[PDB]
Amino acid sequence: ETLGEKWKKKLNQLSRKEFDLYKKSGITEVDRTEAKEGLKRGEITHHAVSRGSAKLQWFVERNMVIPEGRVIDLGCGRGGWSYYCAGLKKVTEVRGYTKGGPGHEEPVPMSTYGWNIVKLMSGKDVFYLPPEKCDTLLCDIGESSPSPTVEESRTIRVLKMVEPWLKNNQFCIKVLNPYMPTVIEHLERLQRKHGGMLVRNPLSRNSTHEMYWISNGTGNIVSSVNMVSRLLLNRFTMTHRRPTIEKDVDLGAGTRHVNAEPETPNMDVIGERIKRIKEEHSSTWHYDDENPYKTWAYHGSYEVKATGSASSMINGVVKLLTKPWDVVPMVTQMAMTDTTPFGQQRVFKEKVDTRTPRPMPGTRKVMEITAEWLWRTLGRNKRPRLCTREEFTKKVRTSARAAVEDEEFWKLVDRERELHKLGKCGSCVYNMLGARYLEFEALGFLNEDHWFSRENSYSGVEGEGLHKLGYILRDISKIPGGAMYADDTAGWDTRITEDDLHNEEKITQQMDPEHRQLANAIFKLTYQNKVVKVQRPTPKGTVMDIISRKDQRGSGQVGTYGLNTFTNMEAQLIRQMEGEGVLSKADLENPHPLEKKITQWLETKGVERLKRMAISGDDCVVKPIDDRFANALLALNDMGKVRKDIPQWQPSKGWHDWQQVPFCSHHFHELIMKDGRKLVVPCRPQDELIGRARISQGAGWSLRETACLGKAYAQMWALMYFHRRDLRLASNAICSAVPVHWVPTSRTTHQWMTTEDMLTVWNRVWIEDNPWMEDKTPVTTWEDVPYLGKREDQWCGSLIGLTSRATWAQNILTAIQQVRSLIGNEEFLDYMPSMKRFRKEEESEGAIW
Ligand SMILES: Nc1ncnc2c1ncn2[C@@H]1O[C@H](CSCC[C@H](N)C(=O)O)[C@@H](O)[C@H]1O
Ligand SMILES: [Zn+2]
Ligand SMILES: [Zn+2]
Repeated sequence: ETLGEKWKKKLNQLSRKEFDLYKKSGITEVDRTEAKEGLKRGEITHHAVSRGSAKLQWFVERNMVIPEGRVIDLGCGRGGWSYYCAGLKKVTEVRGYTKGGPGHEEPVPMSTYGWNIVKLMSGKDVFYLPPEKCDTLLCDIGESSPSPTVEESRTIRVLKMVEPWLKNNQFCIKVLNPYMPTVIEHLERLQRKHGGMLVRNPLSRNSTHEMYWISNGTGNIVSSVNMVSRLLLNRFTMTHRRPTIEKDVDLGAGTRHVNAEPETPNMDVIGERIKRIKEEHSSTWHYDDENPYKTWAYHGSYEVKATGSASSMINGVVKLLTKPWDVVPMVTQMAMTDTTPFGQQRVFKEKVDTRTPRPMPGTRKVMEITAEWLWRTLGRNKRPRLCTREEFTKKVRTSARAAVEDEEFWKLVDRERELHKLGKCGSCVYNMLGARYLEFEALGFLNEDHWFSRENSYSGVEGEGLHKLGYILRDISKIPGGAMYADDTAGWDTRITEDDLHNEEKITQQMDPEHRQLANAIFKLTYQNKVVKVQRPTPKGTVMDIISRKDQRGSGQVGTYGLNTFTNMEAQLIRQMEGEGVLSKADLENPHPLEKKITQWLETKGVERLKRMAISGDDCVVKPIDDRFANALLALNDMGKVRKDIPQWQPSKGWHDWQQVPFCSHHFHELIMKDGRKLVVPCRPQDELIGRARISQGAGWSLRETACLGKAYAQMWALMYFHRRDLRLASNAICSAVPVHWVPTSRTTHQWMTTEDMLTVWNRVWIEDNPWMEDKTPVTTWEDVPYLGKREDQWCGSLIGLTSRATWAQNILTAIQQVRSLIGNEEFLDYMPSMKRFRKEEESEGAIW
């Protein structure tokens, strides 16, 4: 009797209760909550039809199987494997086959990225199908059964059927019952003939002993099978082991054309940079032929060491205080950020590795026209200038702070600067410093002189602040016209065309020859051409790939916020023209459109249209003259700026209430104080704020560093989200647990980064320095500081009314004392009497006994 047979007997003895717990015991699975809800509501993009997609992902990213050419998916079912293979590089065609009908899953039509090459066919029994020419053979067919003898026959029948399909090509077939003796005989027979290796997938549940025969690998079958049996028999002991949860795969959307997909880069610009990297790492420099890069130019690779973590460090301070939110899924999801080399490749493929189609000649014309009009308007007063070393140093001080004191660092800059003056680049490489200074030296004037301030840009909101954004949107709502629209763009930086960059290049026309020659270098050598390093796992280890592309946008740049704000202002303007009827479908296709009607529209109506918008980076809020703006989608899509989570040809939905308008990941409320005065406060789903608070940027932070981080978020809540009952209570709880004298430190210098009394700060922010507050009468206590409506608060994710929150908020005194005990004998202060409940529980309970 084999080892596998002993496992089956134990599996059958388990009750239905014991079976369900052991099934997902210690395994790995993906969060299908958002996916299943989406498919239920009829969402056709970004989603995977089943868990098979991520199940097949585990093999590909480890190079166990590399799907090439025609891909045949025997037993596609829902089509989990097919839609995933569609988004792969070396795949040219995907064909699916499933029996379907009653009792069997039917193929689910999707519009994910690469759907156009996917061909799913129902009513196909693979056992009666003659083999076809394919460079990749996939099979996930196998039905489990309590009797191992039954699984034995079902496994062998599949093996005999998938055999003629394998002709020195990539493959990945599912083996239902690998532990049966007669099955192994066939496996060993097929191993000597087609090679490969049998591998167990961690995403497979413990209820099945299924293993997958991959093409790329080697090893002993008999040993590997028994190791799986020993594992499943070992997991019988420990059952309550929580399954490792991972993020599901984003299959994106849109059609895929393999012919016009690859990248044709320029070399004489970036070649010097590549050469220096190659010579530095000439020890292990090589060219990986199986690179997954599609729309990016692959140059080479070299061996490195692993960098990054699968999970993020949890701020223990706030976690001990936000106990009721330990059961909330949304809060947990925000700490599941994967930064491992495996994750870097997963993130790259799903969002970074895409190509935006070249805009129509007519559209390219209007974009150029509006750009020159916009730059001339932005520079009506301010003149472009060169930033200084003194400015750079001052902002750095307010390691990295030690690198500026090193004189050798500044001389390296000069050597790189003179190259830029010669139209050459050598050391400017982006990662997933000296280059950043050179950009600041040229384009830093946009932020320092505040080019995108509302006083100068009419639409921009740079330097205003979060607490003033709400008042801005309220003023916009007063402007007559249609509803307020606010569409978010899916991956803005990945949708910047080459035409968009050339329009941003026109700013150099207002610069001095010595400034212009340096600025054009930054645009041409660092923006319109760039080299990025990115980690990638290989069967030999971790390597660093060198890629390049001549468009899109670098996330970590100096002019990231600026240029995105500029182009977005341009993008929304064109859409209004389409809405008003200025630009027609013919005009966008016409390479020679009359600029008379466009210029006249900009010279006359152009100013007011800018006053109807509030734009910050990719986020934008537009209140057009009418609701024709909603159906204006021809130009917005042709520019490559496709909206997120919505069909490309579906009219946008606007709001006539400014309180429901989303902007900068926030909505705003207008509440009424006890004195009758009105305030406009920022707001967002409560699970997000707590989710951000329970994470800690970086790892290996001491208790003090985590406590100082906690106090920062705490005072942030007390200043911005005071209107929330749960957050204000948590804020005072943290401040009570965190030592008073300890200075809050984190990656900021906002208005909550001080040691002053927050009450006095609140009066300075919302009363003193508030231009929308005519009555400067100060507020003497937090009890006069208004909350949201209980109905309003609960809808925003509050937990008020629940037993868990009720138990917490009243037993908060214990958790605070617990934190204080861990810190030690230091000086604290009770922030709980700041609110009414504990103040009445101190004037009563205190005076009684
Ligand atoms: N004889 C047969 N011929 C073709 N398909 C069959 C078959 N017997 C079963 N199937 C199909 O095989 C599929 C196995 S489940 C497929 C899951 C797939 N990998 C995904 O990720 O969606 C079932 O959907 C079943 O309908
Ligand atoms: Zn350079
Ligand atoms: Zn709200």
